[PDB]
Amino acid sequence: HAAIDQALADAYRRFTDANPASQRQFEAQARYMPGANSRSVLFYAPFPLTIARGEGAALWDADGHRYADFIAEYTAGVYGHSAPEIRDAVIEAMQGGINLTGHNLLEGRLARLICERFPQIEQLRFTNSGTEANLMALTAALHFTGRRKIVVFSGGYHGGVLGFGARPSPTTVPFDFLVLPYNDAQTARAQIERHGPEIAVVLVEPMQGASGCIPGQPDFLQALRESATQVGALLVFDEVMTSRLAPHGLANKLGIRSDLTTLGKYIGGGMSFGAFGGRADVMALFDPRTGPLAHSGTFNNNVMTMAAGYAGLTKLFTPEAAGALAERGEALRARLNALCANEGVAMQFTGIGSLMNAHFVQGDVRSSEDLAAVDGRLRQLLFFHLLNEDIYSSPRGFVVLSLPLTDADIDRYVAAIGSFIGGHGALLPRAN
Amino acid sequence: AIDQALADAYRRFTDANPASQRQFEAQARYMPGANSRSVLFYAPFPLTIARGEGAALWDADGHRYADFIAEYTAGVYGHSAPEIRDAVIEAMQGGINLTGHNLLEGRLARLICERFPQIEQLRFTNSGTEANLMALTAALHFTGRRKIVVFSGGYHGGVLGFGARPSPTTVPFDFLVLPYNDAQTARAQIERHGPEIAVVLVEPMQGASGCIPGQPDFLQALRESATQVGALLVFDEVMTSRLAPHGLANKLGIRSDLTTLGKYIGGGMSFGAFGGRADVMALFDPRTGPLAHSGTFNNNVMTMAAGYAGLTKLFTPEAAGALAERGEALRARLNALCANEGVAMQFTGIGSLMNAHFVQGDVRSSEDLAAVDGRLRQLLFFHLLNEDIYSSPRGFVVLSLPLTDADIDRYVAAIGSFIGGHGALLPRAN
Ligand SMILES: Cc1ncc(COP(=O)(O)O)c(CNOCC(=O)O)c1O
Ligand SMILES: Cc1ncc(COP(=O)(O)O)c(CNOCC(=O)O)c1O
Repeated sequence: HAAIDQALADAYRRFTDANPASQRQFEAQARYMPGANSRSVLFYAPFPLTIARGEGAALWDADGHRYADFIAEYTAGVYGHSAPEIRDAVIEAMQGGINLTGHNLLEGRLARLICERFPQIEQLRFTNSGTEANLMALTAALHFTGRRKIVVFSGGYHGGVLGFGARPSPTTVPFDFLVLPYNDAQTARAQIERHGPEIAVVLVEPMQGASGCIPGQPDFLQALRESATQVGALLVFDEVMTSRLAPHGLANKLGIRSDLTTLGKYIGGGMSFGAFGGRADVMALFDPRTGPLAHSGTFNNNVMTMAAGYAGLTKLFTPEAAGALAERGEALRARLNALCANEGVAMQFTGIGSLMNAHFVQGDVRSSEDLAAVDGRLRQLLFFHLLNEDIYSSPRGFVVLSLPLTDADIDRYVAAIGSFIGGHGALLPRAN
Repeated sequence: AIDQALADAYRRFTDANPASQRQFEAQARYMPGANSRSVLFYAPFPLTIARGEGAALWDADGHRYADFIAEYTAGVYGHSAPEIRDAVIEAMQGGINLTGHNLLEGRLARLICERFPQIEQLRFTNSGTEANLMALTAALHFTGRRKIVVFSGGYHGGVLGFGARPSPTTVPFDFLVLPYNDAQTARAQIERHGPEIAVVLVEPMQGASGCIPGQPDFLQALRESATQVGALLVFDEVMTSRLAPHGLANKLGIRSDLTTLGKYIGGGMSFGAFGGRADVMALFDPRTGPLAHSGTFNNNVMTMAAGYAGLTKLFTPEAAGALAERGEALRARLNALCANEGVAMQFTGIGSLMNAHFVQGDVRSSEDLAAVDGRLRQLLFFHLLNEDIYSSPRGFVVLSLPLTDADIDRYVAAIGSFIGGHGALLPRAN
């Protein structure tokens, strides 16, 4: 314990001494934004690195350190940092004029493409973020059903004002939430049945992202579909992260159909983006000719997003590319798990396809409860260790593949995990 | 008579725009009513906009219009400003989706804090809606209270709209909805529910309800009562921040605890911000504060670059003031014209923002407009299209930097022709 404290203090010091420009920048920025910060996930102690430049799957900090990027804008940056297909589409759109203040020539074609790639989406609308998409989805479900109660799950993350521990987070909007255990099929069935008439919607990630890439089990997710249908509630799949996991998203891979689906991240080509869609009869609430619900938002249909999204999905992150990237991720996750098992350490990587997360526990991880006892200092040691090995990762150990990452890049990550185990044998919890 | 005039307008508009009609029918398949943003829809179908340059727009059928709506105040720079485009290209060449603190966000944060000194610290969001949601969340946690005072006709974003009651799309916070520009009801209700009230949220001029200025005595009553009671005052200046060199609140000399921003501040890119008192913003300091606020595109280099470029090179404080003066002169001409012709018609608002209304007398709240014949607005809208003017269905008129004095003359002229050709349909003054 005292040895871990000491290794961490050493990590902080080396990180500090090697990054004076990032420190200077942090001090200066702290005057105008709380903790110099506009986005909580980007902050880490002692201070976060300022990123100066990006190209392909490479990033450079303010002090000129070059890293292989293994976080890729928290799944939004699947195209890498400098894709010409994206840039040229944005440029052409700007030359056509921006802020066009009307229905445009670009939105319809992106909407079509999305509905075709995700056939469970009969109609959709665009929002400016995943947080907005989920808000609008929940708003629609409450009005469509005439009910107020929303079922969500422990560890669930659905945006800036829609996060949950065992209870709603301090920033979570005061909808009537019923928070149930993730991957507990029996409790879900019972609680949904018991409160049937009150439940407007069951909102769930098919794999939880923020909580640590925790796959939703077949039985649990089928139970949610059956229970919701039973009591007359809408099932909403949050596929903001999860849609990239297979050629047509994770829900379709699993064979489960939700009433509504929310999207975000990469679908806007790396531009600000969200969307909510599903059954045409639910979406009809927003049909301005006949529906009772209004949904405005200044930048909903902006030409930059509309252009960059269509370019990205058609030229780069195609359904086939999504399958192929998922294959690489599975291969990677298997190598990492075999390594951890072989070295006898209480360490694993959980996830699906091109998304995984480091965890310092032995055994099956089925919910965030299984990670409650974990020593958070261990994640930090790994993060700083990866920086030393020219790898830019997430503080939470969230590993995210992007298209430009080479097989050699992947090898470097595996080697870095290996050197981490071998350097910290005295410090890491044992498997048994 | 009005029914027939409206049917004729629909016919004329339909026949002149078949490509827009065809685009609409095809788009209706994948988006409800072909639509992703409600304000953009109007009957019988909305124009598809194909191109923009300066303060000009082209529809799918090739018509060129002078632009008098300008992305609902967001498009203050026009549709093709080189300073914005060059700044965005520059940022893209340095790489996008940078996944961390970057070199551009601090410049823009400092700029906002300096130009709007009521903002000591801020955080960026992806829209005005998020900014308002985050500010409300901050206020509730800071005060430890639940009740939120808002005003009828108030619009604060997609899930924060109010008539006399919250709109069906509004998040179920504990809202107390009060009449706009009613100082006596505001004072009595705020004191009655004092210890429960975390926050008073108000636009210093209501936008969506029809450019209705908040009266000084009313807005001061809000500041006074909020302070008296221990509630935070939040000014929603998403629209209103453009109205003076340092925003409307500063023009009026009133200081809110928090301010929300949006629209043009991100240079034409997706943008929102909330900020104010450093001690309230401390709740979000990741080092010591209990509140978390992520959001993947919050600090994106595109927005950071365009925002800084627009605010330093184009829509400077001086430019904001000059545009407001041109707006004041336009509104005065329009009101003189309407009074001249004896019609029950007027333009309300401040500076570069105004709104057509078919009533006589003082417009103080949405109640004053409840009984207006909506067909007159449509008639005006279609008439302006005929005169190659692109405005909003609701009669919202928005100035932008590239609009020439000759463009503005055309707008006045077109209202003149509107009055003179529809004199038999318009309500009379007195
Ligand atoms: C005072 C005020 N606050 C907040 C807002 C919300 O800002 P945003 O649309 O960026 O969420 C708006 C306007 N939002 O406009 C809708 C549209 O033009 O489609 C607003 O007027
Ligand atoms: C399942 C899910 N839904 C919704 C969201 C929220 O989407 P958005 O951040 O676009 O509001 C997220 C992730 N948002 O990440 C925060 C950040 O990277 O700063 C998400 O994982």
